[PDB]
Amino acid sequence: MASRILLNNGAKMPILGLGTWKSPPGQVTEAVKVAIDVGYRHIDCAHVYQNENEVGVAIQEKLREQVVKREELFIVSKLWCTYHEKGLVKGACQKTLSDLKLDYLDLYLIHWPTGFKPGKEFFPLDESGNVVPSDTNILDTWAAMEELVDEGLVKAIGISNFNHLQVEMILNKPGLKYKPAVNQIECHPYLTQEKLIQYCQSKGIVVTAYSPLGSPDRPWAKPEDPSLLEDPRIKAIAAKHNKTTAQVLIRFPMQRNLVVIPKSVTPERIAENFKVFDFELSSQDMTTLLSYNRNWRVCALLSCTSHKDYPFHEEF
Ligand SMILES: NC(=O)c1ccc[n+]([C@@H]2O[C@H](COP(=O)([O-])OP(=O)(O)OC[C@H]3O[C@@H](n4cnc5c(N)ncnc54)[C@H](OP(=O)(O)O)[C@@H]3O)[C@@H](O)[C@H]2O)c1
Ligand SMILES: O=C(O)COc1cc(Cl)ccc1C(=O)NCc1c(F)cc(Br)cc1F
Repeated sequence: MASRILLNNGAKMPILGLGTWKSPPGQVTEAVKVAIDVGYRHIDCAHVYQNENEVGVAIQEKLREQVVKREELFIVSKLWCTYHEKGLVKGACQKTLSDLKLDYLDLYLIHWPTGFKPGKEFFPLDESGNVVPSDTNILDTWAAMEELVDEGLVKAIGISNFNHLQVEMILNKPGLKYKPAVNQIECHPYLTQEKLIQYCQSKGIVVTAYSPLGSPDRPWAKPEDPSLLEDPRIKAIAAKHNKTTAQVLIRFPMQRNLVVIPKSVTPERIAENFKVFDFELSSQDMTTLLSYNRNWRVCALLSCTSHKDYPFHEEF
């Protein structure tokens, strides 16, 4: 299987990338350096992760060392919810560019479909704990994203955590100039996403799977939640293939024509997670993994559930 997938902007995107949410700032520079050394060419970032400066130090060092050329890297970031307004989008993108020490992003995503009140706080709340919306909508935010392409700041634009109706709304936007290249969504054997993936793929939108290992370090994990990495059914498939459970979990989305972005700051795991291009899951393995769906989400957030554009009320 090829290492990159063709996007609807004409560029190629590496199907494996390194995630950076929760990567501590004192560890992520080395993590990204190791990743690039062992073959990663795609890094998934976001302003809200609060570590783009440190990710950028690694990228810049590897460019300066001439380990890789800029054209060989595929750097992704995301516009946070408090920057959906017309007059804030460019500055938000530019702050990310400055922190990452780049002159362009390969892909810039609307992080969530919901706009929040601008200000210092990433999650502005009312006194009862509900997020405070902005009156921005996904269509006007999309137009602002299109401007970034036309200014040379980003090579591609896309969306993240958009449900099927929201994707449809973008595709049906009056005067749409650029289609979204990517929809980045949670996807793993407990949240298999057949409906939304099929829809996006049918429209030429590439899907990126986040939390492919079930995000065991998510800060809201409960001791009782289901655990992909410990599921004996998945362990059995891994054992049959002489691979680790994590390697199976990463290979799974790859064979569905998805991009996948496992996170690690552990050098041995960063390397392990990249060693997924030399084995194949059978069709039976794939269908078996799909059968584990239980509609379980890592990423959901009670404080945001009443926002008009919160994505997870719809079935898909
Ligand atoms: N667009 C969005 O809204 C959104 C939401 C969630 C995630 N994302 C992106 O997707 C990335 C991945 O998702 P995620 O961070 O939620 O979780 P994940 O990649 O599913 O899991 C990361 C966890 O798995 C551990 N791990 C990594 N490789 C392992 C291996 N080979 N064996 C055992 N454990 C391993 C990591 O530990 P160590 O790091 O300690 O090794 C970390 O605790 C994020 O970092 C972010 O870039 C985007
Ligand atoms: O959103 C992500 O990329 C990962 O999750 C988070 C990362 C940070 Cl730095 C802070 C918060 C979260 C989180 O709570 N994510 C879930 C979440 C939203 F952040 C925002 C909305 Br809208 C819905 C939702 F489920």
